[PDB]
Amino acid sequence: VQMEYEKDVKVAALDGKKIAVIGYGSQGHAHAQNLRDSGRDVIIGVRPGKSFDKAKEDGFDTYTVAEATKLADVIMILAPDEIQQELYEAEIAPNLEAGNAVGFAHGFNIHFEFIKVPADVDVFMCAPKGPGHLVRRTYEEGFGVPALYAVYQDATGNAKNIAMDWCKGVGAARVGLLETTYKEETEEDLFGEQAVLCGGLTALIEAGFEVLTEAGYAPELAYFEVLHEMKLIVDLIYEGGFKKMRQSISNTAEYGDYVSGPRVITEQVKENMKAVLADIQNGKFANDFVNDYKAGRPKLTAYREQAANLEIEKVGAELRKAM
Amino acid sequence: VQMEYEKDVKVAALDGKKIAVIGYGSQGHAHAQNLRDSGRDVIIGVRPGKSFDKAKEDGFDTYTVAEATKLADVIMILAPDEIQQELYEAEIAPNLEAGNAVGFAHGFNIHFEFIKVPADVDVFMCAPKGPGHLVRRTYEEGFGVPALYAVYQDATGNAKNIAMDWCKGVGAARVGLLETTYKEETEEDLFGEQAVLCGGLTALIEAGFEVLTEAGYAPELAYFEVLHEMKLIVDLIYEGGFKKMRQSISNTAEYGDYVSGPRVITEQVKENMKAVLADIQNGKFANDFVNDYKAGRPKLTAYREQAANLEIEKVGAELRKAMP
Ligand SMILES: NC(=O)c1ccc[n+]([C@@H]2O[C@H](COP(=O)([O-])OP(=O)(O)OC[C@H]3O[C@@H](n4cnc5c(N)ncnc54)[C@H](OP(=O)(O)O)[C@@H]3O)[C@@H](O)[C@H]2O)c1
Ligand SMILES: [Mg+2]
Ligand SMILES: [Mg+2]
Repeated sequence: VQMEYEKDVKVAALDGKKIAVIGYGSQGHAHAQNLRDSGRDVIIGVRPGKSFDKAKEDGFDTYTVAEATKLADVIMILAPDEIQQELYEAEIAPNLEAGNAVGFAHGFNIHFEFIKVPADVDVFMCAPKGPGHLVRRTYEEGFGVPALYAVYQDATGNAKNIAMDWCKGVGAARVGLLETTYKEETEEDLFGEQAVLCGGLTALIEAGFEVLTEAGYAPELAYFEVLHEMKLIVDLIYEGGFKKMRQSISNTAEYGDYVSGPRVITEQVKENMKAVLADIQNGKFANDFVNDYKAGRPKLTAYREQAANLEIEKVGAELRKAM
Repeated sequence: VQMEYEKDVKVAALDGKKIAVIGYGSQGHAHAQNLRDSGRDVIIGVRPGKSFDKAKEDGFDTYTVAEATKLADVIMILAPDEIQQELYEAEIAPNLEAGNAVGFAHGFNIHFEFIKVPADVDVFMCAPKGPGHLVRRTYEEGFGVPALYAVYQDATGNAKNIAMDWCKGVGAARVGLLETTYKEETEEDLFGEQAVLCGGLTALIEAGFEVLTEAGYAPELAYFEVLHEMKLIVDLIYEGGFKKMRQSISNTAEYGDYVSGPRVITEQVKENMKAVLADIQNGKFANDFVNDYKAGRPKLTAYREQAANLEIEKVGAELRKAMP
């Protein structure tokens, strides 16, 4: 795959389209605001009222989801993944017309087929590689967040151009687009956040914190050693890969990196990651997530309360206040 | 342990002291410049070369290491771990006097006793938690970088005040100080970078990249999902802990974090980390590093050439090129 930019957006397919953004949270506010600034005709569809109000104070024509959908040619669904199916069936599906296009910023519901959009309606995706605040902030600074785009079903023959023009309208084409599929986006995105970015990383940090504090080292000092000082390291990797990071740290640190990294992340850990990937591919994780929501979020409830009680989180809150 | 600030620096112990900074790399430069703008009296000692004349052109009275040490009451050694011992024995040790204070910004050589300073000389530490350019820049902007301080041996009774006043001089007390010991600073610093920050992290990213690419997913896309996107995640944790990060990500991502993190980092991984800590505490890692260095860095050489061949590094350099 080769990276694409504004010059690669052959057709301004959002030209003459009424656009409805559904929802107004992390991604919702960012997409709507960026597209508006880009000159697109954008309305908001959302439930009352604390996303509804902010959207109307931000100057948007704000309707119910059903009304916004009925008015629109292009409908981008930016409600939480767990509620998209019920919301789609009740409020969106009845108000679609042939030739419409439905968009997502993550392929979960379409790929796992919790949602099935009619055959005469396009389904596309623009998936920015950052939360909404960054998607918005970078845009405002004349910049952007790179994005993936994909098409799940192309009824009109215009679906790919709609996806790429959406990317352009939100600023992503300023810095780089990569084409993918709904399957690849969904599976790689779930895997990355689970095994490495969020799950893997927080568990790694917490394990390191436990080993130090259980060994008798001060938690305040341990906080810096496994969390606070991570930002400088990851900024280096972001800028110049492992190469730049390892050039920048001391030879003692670099040698420790090479020797101890493989002691910690072993072949068995890689097999653990393969099991995580398997449950993404086979629909188990997806069903577990949706089933937790349907049951009243009991697992998410226990996890959130557990995470609130972590010593590293208590200590870190105190230290970040003291700085 | 409670964080300390400028109000907790009880004695201006560097008052009237002749301060020599050994080394004029980013670290040496930062400490020296900061102390000068804070109103202290600093000279630089370093071998002849680029740094020597940059120091001379920076306005510092610049000498060799031997002569800077001779003139100074307080000698801060800011050179790489691997050259400190040779440099100390040859140039510094024969020029120390009773009542002097020797400083370090990391405890490796003093803790593992590759260097033994005479018992009528103080040994202290100020260890800012950032690289030289950041220590300088933050100070120039009017704040600083937080720091640990410690004392290994106190002959004069002034060693702790010297350490804390040094911290104050380089701007660290503006933002926060934590007292530690040479042993704990050294062991925690080695452990953190080995098990979590550098070793664990790069190995985690690489394993994830391998799992995706071996399963047939595109490497360019995998680069974003295990490496590029980590920066904003860690930025969030830096600013607001796991809590802020998990608020920003989708509920889908957050649930995946809670469920899958423990499947990847298991009890056995924690035991692996305990083994890493053990080799730090028992001197085995320290000896292995020094022995590799004395032997011409053969392990370091093989490791570096292997790292240069990683697919994620080749794909990544190309993508970062494509994203100015
Ligand atoms: N969050 C990220 O960083 C991120 C990154 C990449 C991709 N994505 C994807 O983008 C999509 C949305 O993510 P998100 O973080 O923006 O979710 P979010 O933070 O939970 O935002 C949900 C928004 O939709 C509103 N809402 C709740 N129920 C609604 C309903 N029936 N009808 C209309 N609006 C409703 C919410 O208003 P209330 O507050 O009043 O409930 C809120 O404003 C997901 O598919 C996600 O995978 C997210
Ligand atoms: Mg992800
Ligand atoms: Mg995601």
